[PDB]
Amino acid sequence: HMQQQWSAVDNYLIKALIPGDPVLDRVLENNHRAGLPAHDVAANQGQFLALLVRLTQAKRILEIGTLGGYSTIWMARELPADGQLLTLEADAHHAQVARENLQLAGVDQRVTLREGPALQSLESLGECPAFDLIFIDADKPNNPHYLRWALRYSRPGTLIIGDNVVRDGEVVNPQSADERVQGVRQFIEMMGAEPRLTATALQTVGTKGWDGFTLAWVNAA
Amino acid sequence: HMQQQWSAVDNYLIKALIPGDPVLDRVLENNHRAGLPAHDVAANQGQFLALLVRLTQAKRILEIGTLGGYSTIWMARELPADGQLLTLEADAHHAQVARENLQLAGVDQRVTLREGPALQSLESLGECPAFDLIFIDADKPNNPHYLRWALRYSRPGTLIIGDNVVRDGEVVNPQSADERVQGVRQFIEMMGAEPRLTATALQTVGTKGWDGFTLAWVNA
Repeated sequence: HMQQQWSAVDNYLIKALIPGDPVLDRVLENNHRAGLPAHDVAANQGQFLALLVRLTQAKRILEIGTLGGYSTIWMARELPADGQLLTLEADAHHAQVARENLQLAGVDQRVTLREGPALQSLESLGECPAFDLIFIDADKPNNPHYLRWALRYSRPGTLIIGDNVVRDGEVVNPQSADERVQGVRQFIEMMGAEPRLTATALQTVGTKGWDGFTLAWVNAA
Repeated sequence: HMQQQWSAVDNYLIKALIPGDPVLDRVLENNHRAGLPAHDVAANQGQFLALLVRLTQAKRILEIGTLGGYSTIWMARELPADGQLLTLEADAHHAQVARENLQLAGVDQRVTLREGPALQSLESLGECPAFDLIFIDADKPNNPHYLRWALRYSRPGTLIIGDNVVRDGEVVNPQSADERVQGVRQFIEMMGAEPRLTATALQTVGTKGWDGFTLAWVNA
């Protein structure tokens, strides 16, 4: 009932505002063909991320959770010639598919894909310069750990985005047995209690159903 | 059922993320006392607008549709010392409540409120500098005209925000009798046709129910 309406509105809005893109179409076709979980963002969400790159004037982006590289491509296209996007993927099959999509989209020079446990990769960064934009959407149970590393590699004005935080409403459940819910709640609470962050969250609907995301600006200490 | 879930999720997120603000509470209470239509953004939406001010590093903001000044305050608090927010409000009663609220919140010095028909005010500006952020949430029938003016007073990198574009699903109707819906449709289709804009839109839910907004970056 509500879903058909959300989809209809998304269809109208997306067709009106966002131009057709042959390479992005092919990226999504590749993901489905490879049998990946369909966790790709909707086109309007991708364009939103691209606008966040423009707004931050990002030259350095960190993405936690590559999947097939759909979000990666939306962001990476907006980087300057000397820009870099580091993206982390644990799954070998996802990394393989993502590598192919990065090449197809012509962003494989700007993007560095590090395959392995995301935390292992984060622990190995060493004296890395701060990132300008950080996108978090991997294994939810470890969300609070990702936030800690995000803060470590931030500067004043860095934007941190946390996707998929609503969990079909279960985010409000303080006694959930779901580690993904526990991780998201720890993440949100950590964020709210951190003076170095000014944060908000928006619930969204559309073709991908009911969900939401956090957006946090890093304050000067 | 769905609404109660959206409300519970909003209540959780807002309480977790956004510090209590007795002054903003009072602004909202003032709006209700004056009998204003309850069209104020939710607190998470207000904080979003405030982050957009930080992201654009805005020094000049244009808001079309003041109401009680609730969103005006969220934005104006983020302006630097040399910052200015121009807000346009056609309703005399609304303008008076808004002035009171801006003064209460201690931001009136950062805000110029121009009372009168918005289009007339926009016609009056002449050769002023561009705005860094532009927020459109007034009379929907006039949206297409507001966008033309917004473009006129833009620079490359200006962000244009159009709030309340979903019209509870009726935005999809190719032939509705509502002037608000047809205004929003012309606005969206005008936005999509303009190569000087890179636009998107997001549908939102929460305590204010189902709605959505557009976000457009002005190209060089």
